[PDB]
Amino acid sequence: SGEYPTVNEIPVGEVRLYQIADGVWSHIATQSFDGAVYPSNGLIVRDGDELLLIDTAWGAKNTAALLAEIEKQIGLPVTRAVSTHFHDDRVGGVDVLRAAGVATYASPSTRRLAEAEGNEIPTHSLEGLSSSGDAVRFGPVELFYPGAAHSTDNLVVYVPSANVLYGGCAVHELSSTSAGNVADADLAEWPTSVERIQKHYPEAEVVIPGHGLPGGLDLLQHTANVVKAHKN
Ligand SMILES: CCOc1ncc(F)cc1-c1c(C(=O)O)[nH]c2c(C(C)C)cccc12
Ligand SMILES: [Zn+2]
Ligand SMILES: [Zn+2]
Repeated sequence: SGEYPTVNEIPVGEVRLYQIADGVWSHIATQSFDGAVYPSNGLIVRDGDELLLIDTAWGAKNTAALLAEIEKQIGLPVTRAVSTHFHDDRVGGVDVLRAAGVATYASPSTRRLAEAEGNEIPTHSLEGLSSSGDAVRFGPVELFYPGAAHSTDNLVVYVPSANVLYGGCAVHELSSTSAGNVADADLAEWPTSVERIQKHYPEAEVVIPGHGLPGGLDLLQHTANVVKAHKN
C-alpha cells in the first residue's frame, strides 16, 4: 500500500514495482539461496515509448513475473536490459529476457565472469567501461564503472533526468549491519570505489541499493562504513 516492498509483502513467485521518480521505477522480488530468503532490486527507466531494464529479478520465473508486472503496471515494451554484475541476482533471467525479444547487455568483464560461473550470459558487450571512472551513455541512463567493490565488474547507473543513482550491489541499505555476500568482493578497494561514486554523482537525490530500501546519499558513506567493519 505505498511503502517500499519487502519479502513480507510480495506474494510467492511475484514481483512488485515502486515508483521512484517520473519515468523511473525499481523492481523488487524475492529469492532463496543457500536456504535463506532475500529481496533484491532492479531498475526500470522509461526510454520514450519503450523501457530500459536494469538487472533481472533473480531467477527465470521471477523475471517472467517481472515482465508480466511491467505489462500490467506500465504497459510499454522492455526493449533492452543491462546487467550490472555477473551474479544470479543480476543475470539470472537473461534467457527469459532474450526469449521475450529483449536485447541484453553487460560489460565484457561481466560476461566473462558469468560464463565462468555457469550463469546466464547477456548477449551484447558494453565497451568503454574497463577503467575505473569510465562512463558511457545507454539510452536514458549513464553507466559508470567505479572500480572493484562488491564484485570486480560492478557497474552503477545514473538517471540524469531524475538524479537517481542506482548503486546496485556495490551500495547497501542504511539498515544493513554487514557487507552482504562478499565472496567476490574487494573489501580493500570498495571504499575507494564508493568515494569515486560520491565524487562523480554529488547531486544524486535518491540512492538505490542492490538489496533493500532506497534512501539518499548517506547510503554511500554507510556502505563504506559497513565494509570497513566487515574487513576488520
Ligand atoms: C550471504 C548474505 O548475502 C546477503 N546478505 C544481505 C544482503 F542484503 C544481500 C546479500 C547477498 C548479495 C549482495 O550482497 O549483493 N548477493 C547475494 C547472492 C548472489 C551471489 C546471488 C546470493 C545470496 C545473498 C546475497
Ligand atoms: Zn552480487
Ligand atoms: Zn546482490
